[PDB]
Amino acid sequence: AFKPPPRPDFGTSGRTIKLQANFFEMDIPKIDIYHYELDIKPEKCPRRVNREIVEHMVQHFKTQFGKPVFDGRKNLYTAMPLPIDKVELEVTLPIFKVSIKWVSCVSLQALHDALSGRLPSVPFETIQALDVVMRHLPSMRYTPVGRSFFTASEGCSNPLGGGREVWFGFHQSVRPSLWKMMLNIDVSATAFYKAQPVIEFVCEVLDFKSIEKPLTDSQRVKFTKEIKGLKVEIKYRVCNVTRRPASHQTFPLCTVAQYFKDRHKLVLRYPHLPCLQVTYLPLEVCNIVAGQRCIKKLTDNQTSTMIRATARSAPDRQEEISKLMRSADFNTDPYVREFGIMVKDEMTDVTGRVLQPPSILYGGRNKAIATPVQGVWDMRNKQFHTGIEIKVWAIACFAPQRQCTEVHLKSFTEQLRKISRDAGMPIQGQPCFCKYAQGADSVEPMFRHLKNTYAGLQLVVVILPGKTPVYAEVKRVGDTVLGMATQCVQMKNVQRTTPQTLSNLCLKINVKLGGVNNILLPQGRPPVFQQPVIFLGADVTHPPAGDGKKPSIAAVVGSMDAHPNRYCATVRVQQHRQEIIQDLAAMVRELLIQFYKSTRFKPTRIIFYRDGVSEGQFQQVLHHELLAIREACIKLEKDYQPGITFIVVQKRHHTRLFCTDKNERVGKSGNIPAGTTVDTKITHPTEFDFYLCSHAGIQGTSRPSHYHVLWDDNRFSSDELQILTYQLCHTYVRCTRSVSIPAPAYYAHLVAFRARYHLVDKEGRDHQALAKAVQVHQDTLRTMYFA
RNA sequence: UUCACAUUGCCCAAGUCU
RNA sequence: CAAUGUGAA
Ligand SMILES: N[C@@H](Cc1c[nH]c2ccccc12)C(=O)O
Ligand SMILES: N[C@@H](Cc1c[nH]c2ccccc12)C(=O)O
Ligand SMILES: N[C@@H](Cc1c[nH]c2ccccc12)C(=O)O
Ligand SMILES: [Mg+2]
Ligand SMILES: [Mg+2]
Ligand SMILES: [Mg+2]
Repeated sequence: AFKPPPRPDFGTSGRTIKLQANFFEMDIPKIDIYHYELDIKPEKCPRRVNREIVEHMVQHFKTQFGKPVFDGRKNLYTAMPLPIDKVELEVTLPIFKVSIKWVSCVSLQALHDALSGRLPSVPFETIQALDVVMRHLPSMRYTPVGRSFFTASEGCSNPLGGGREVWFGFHQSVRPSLWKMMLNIDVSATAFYKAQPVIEFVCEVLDFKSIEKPLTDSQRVKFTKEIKGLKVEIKYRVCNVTRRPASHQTFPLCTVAQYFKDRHKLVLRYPHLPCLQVTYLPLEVCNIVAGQRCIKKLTDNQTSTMIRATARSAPDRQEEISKLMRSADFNTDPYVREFGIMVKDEMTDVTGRVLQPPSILYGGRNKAIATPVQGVWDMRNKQFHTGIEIKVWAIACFAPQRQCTEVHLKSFTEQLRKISRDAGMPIQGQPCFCKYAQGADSVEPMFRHLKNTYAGLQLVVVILPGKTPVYAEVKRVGDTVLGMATQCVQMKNVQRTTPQTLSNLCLKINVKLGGVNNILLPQGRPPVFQQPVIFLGADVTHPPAGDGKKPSIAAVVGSMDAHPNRYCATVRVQQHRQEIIQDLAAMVRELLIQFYKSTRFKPTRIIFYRDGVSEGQFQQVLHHELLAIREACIKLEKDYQPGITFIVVQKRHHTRLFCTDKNERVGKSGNIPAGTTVDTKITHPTEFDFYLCSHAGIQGTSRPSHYHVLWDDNRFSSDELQILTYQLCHTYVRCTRSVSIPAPAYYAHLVAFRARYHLVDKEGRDHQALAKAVQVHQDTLRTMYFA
């Protein structure tokens, strides 16, 4: 329950495809490098201040440092050793003591062996050392954000308004591979505050043209909410905006305007404006400090502008990474060549395989088979594998009568019954109930009435005028209070129906009512399906940036048949920003019990797809969650020990894959085709991992999902696990498309997001309250309410 | 709240000194 | 899932 298994073999399925990856080969010298520890007092100074201190120090004590790199905290590295036995030094800032002592030697050669087959595991300390080398210069030249670097783009202004603009940048990371050390580079963009005078900032915030008396309370509060917490220089952080203008704002030995008239001989041009409190500064003498990322949520218009800047087709992104690398010229970096490192300026060539899609089996009389082409099929001339007969249903229209008329509802109804009959999900008649209502208050009594009145009620269709709190209320009552199936539809999709939208709607409705839309062609499935097997999907979703006390939400779903198609869900609230699923053992236990009730089999194998865990968390997560899965098995039955396969799925990494031949580019966005698999060259030197781009990239540059096997009792071959994973991407019921992650992992997301809706404005006694809020009704417990 | 893909928001990372 | 885009039988 600890060390990840070795790669068993390499995959062989699928035709080959030439690819380019945004990985750049590194040539590392075979020398010892030297690690030193650095203590600085005081030790709360920002990482950038620490970097500053060291670099002025290094160029000070040259002849006592005969080009060291620094990680901004405690670690310093040199290519050739120092004369230095601990030493304590003295430096001066634009009054620091720096402790510099030798701790160890880092051999890059040892890393060379780990990249070879000689060493089983890559020595992390070597990788970190290389990362610090590659990060030293851009950490002082640019503005660091995570593993990325941002700067104002020379020659261009990309304003967002409101005092904000777009900074362009890039992600940078160092990683081992089957081939060589690789520099992973991707381009990015993010919102920064303009380094403008506060006066101009005021005008952009308050939508002023020039500069238009003292400020309205509404003007003062808006400007206060925009600048509070930001840094300004004439270096201060703004904590408040005064209520009084500089004319009258007073401080004990006496106004602000008079102090500046007297001491600095400065007569304020706009004394009618309030002061920033940081002790008060007039707006006129203050600039917004450059390089402050905008943490706050962007406006709708700012988002739109941002999208129209970070939106690039695959070839466009490919070209921009390449142009960045050729302009970056990593090989002229003084610290890089100091350590004898050479970075290749061209993308690494990789050979991928394009896996064949499974056939999708439908039902009805014809029992049609659909063949995915480039990640997409459709349901024309096809019926559900198991279609639901809808006898008793109701409509609740919360949209206004004037806009969503009885004629609209009638026309929507007839169109839906037509599409649903074609799909093999016959809606046998008119609804038994159809009424208008308004506001969240009407939801609960209306649904109780429906439940008490109409025996065998199967569904409530709910018409919503658009974004409204009524939706959350409908799901609260439907999912957790009364246990009733609901399907919501936006008014505009009732007013104007299309075959495609109605058809997609029927996919969800059939599923919600217990139907089977389609199944993988049974004979086309990998050998693992010969024995009872349960597929688990797990995810944790964390609160937005800046949030302080909202819980994280853990969701786990499990397959309930052999197709696999039907899933049951479990969900939990847990500690703020904790990734480890705390109550997993209980969740899996529930799923195993439900599996046995549905199939009358005990799983001989458990396949666990775990979404969103980064490399630095692998061992911690695996340790708790693998043991949790075992615990669930143990407490169920004596010596019940099914084989566990633990797979981490990452969609949000920085690996991009491009077609080498423009002949292979698919569609407008020019992405790699669905099914493209990579398990050589750029993947892990010893462990079992692969990229699988399972979906059609219709938009921008596709994110190829990465799969990392942390544990495998079942000893999968590369081929079977890759094919299995790909096939599970075709089992997602909400669309006739191969999706970007396997359906169980995707369902886990939907469950987590539904719980978040159950918690809107509700997030010991605290925990029990929130836990109760996400607990679904007994009747809902065994349904796909999350669809 | 028809749906997928894409950008960001999510663990690690990053960030915090008159 | 929220904001914003591009798309679909
Ligand atoms: N029903 C199958 C058993 C089976 C195979 N694979 C499964 C996966 C899940 C559940 C059951 C199964 C049989 O007896 O032939
Ligand atoms: N404990 C289950 C039955 C069961 C025993 N061993 C199992 C292994 C897997 C799934 C279910 C089981 C019950 O209460 O009915
Ligand atoms: N099969 C493993 C142990 C194991 C796998 N799955 C389990 C589930 C529960 C308990 C133990 C296990 C072994 O060789 O020992
Ligand atoms: Mg997650
Ligand atoms: Mg942390
Ligand atoms: Mg959206």
